[PDB]
Amino acid sequence: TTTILMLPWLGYGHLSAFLELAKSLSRRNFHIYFCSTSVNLDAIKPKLPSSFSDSIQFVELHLPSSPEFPPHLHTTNGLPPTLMPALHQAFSMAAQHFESILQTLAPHLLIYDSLQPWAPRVASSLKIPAINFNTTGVFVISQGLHPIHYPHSKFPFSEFVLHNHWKAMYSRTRKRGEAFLYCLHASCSVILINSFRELEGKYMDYLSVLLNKKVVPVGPLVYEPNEGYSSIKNWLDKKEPSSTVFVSFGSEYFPSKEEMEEIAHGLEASEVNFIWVVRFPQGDNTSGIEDALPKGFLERAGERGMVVKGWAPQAKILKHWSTGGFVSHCGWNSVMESMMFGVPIIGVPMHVDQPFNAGLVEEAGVGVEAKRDPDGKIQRDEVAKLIKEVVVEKTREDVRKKAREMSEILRSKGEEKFDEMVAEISLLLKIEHHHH
Ligand SMILES: C[C@@H](CC[C@@H](O[C@@H]1O[C@H](CO[C@@H]2O[C@@H](CO)[C@@H](O)[C@H](O)[C@H]2O)[C@@H](O)[C@H](O)[C@H]1O)C(C)(C)O)[C@@H]1CC[C@@]2(C)[C@@H]3CC=C4[C@@H](CC[C@H](O[C@@H]5O[C@@H](CO)[C@@H](O)[C@H](O)[C@H]5O)C4(C)C)[C@]3(C)[C@@H](O)C[C@]12C
Ligand SMILES: C[C@@H](CC[C@@H](O[C@@H]1O[C@H](CO[C@@H]2O[C@@H](CO)[C@@H](O)[C@H](O)[C@H]2O)[C@@H](O)[C@H](O)[C@H]1O)C(C)(C)O)[C@@H]1CC[C@@]2(C)[C@@H]3CC=C4[C@@H](CC[C@H](O[C@@H]5O[C@@H](CO)[C@@H](O)[C@H](O)[C@H]5O)C4(C)C)[C@]3(C)[C@@H](O)C[C@]12C
Ligand SMILES: O=c1ccn([C@@H]2O[C@H](COP(=O)(O)OP(=O)(O)O)[C@@H](O)[C@H]2O)c(=O)[nH]1
Repeated sequence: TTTILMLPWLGYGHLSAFLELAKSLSRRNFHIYFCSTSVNLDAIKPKLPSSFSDSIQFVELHLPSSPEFPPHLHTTNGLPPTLMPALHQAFSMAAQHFESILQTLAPHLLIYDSLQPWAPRVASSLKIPAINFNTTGVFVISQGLHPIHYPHSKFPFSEFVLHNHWKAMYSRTRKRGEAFLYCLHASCSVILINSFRELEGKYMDYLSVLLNKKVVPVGPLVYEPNEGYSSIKNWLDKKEPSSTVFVSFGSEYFPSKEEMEEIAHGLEASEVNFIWVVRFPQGDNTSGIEDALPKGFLERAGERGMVVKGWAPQAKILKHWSTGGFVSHCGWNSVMESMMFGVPIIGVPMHVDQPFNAGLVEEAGVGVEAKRDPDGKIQRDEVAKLIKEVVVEKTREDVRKKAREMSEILRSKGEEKFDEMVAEISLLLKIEHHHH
């Protein structure tokens, strides 16, 4: 039996994609060692059915710990944004423990995420083949990589233009980009990517050309589940079909009080029904739902609005018939889920790869992006406008139509989605066994 150790990045969204990939390799007669911090393994084990206990084994990775950076903060999930540099640094310092795990378990293959250049380095030193699995899309990577080589040539196939807010943000930055691209470039033989050709095919081909690496799509990797929901469904069941937006900014972003004000006033002016997940970082004692929102906002919204604190059953909400839209930060898993369930996206991207994802959503026609003003600020009138058009007044039915067509395409895919990955792993291991 071929054994695979998988090392995701310490983000819930990355962990989620890695587990869905682990299940698929499970079903193709691979044994999976799933390695992350204990706080991350605690958050992900509930998502793994008991049927995989003999196929998927969780392995603990130790990060350096301090009373001020204790193990329960060894994740991006709810992490204070000012601790994100410490988490990246602590993660790199787990290379020694990672090497000892590889020597103890001696897996035949390492599948590693895009945010740990030390991981392929440790694997090569132990003569273990290592493959990058990139849990996000193609579009960002190629849109970012093209202007470095061809600053005077227009990006092919797209009309997307990056807003000056993110062009300044990503102008330290060089070091993180070089680290990110290294984990793709150093992958052996192929890069596995969490995307599908119906959405990004021509960008996958172009990226393979820019990187001089073979790119293998592993498809949309969407988790589908089988306390919170009961109360929420009772509220949603009283609404009209396709009348309600879900509002979420992911697992590792906390909008500013001023950003929340623009989102809230946009929801108010649109008169839509809404369910809004409001989260606070793990150390915040000073913040609350009423304080975080404009005064009187929820009493003006009345029964049109519901605020969920902490965490919501995102997939179940997106699948409810009353959901007509998704006001989302356009994290990659959120985008894949919304297409899988046929829900139009109202893009409010925030940072990293989200502004690119929003561009791709807009280009694919399965959603619309709320544009920021020239200074990079979210605009309550743009949010209200798009919710009105897409959900309330329904003058943008092309977006619903194309999202539903995309969901039928995705629902039609099966385990053949993983044939190309499995054949490339097979070939790589057969070749590396000869070279010893
Ligand atoms: C800096 C370098 C890796 C950084 C890495 O540096 C490596 O680090 C290793 C050591 O690892 C460290 O040591 C460990 C322990 O030992 C750990 O402790 C620790 O964590 C770990 O960091 C060393 O062994 C390596 O020697 C060293 O390079 C770090 C420091 C992050 O790691 C990164 C990797 C990606 C990269 C390699 C690019 C991607 C691909 C391309 C080139 C441009 C030229 C090519 O593009 C083509 O050409 C164009 C025109 O030219 C187009 O025309 C054409 O379309 C296009 O196709 C092409 C394909 C090569 C890059 C854009 C290039 O710009 C430099 C890039 C960012
Ligand atoms: C293609 C790359 C530009 C390449 C170019 O980078 C630019 O190059 C410019 C000039 O480069 C110099 O000149 C050239 C020619 O002149 C070279 O020849 C020369 O070698 C070089 O020195 C610099 O001016 C710029 O500063 C520099 O950005 C190179 C490297 C080729 O250089 C572009 C730029 C922005 C980028 C780097 C992203 C922004 C930030 C993030 C990553 C995703 C992963 C990371 O986000 C993580 O993921 C989250 C989870 O999703 C969080 O959980 C987690 O916490 C978070 O950390 C993080 C922070 C890295 C990106 C979204 C990544 O998807 C693609 C990236 C678009
Ligand atoms: O209240 C919430 C917020 C997020 N999620 C899940 O957390 C993941 C977020 O991943 P994404 O890539 O969209 O954004 P990230 O949090 O990584 O920035 C998705 O699978 C969501 O379904 C959820 O279930 N409930």
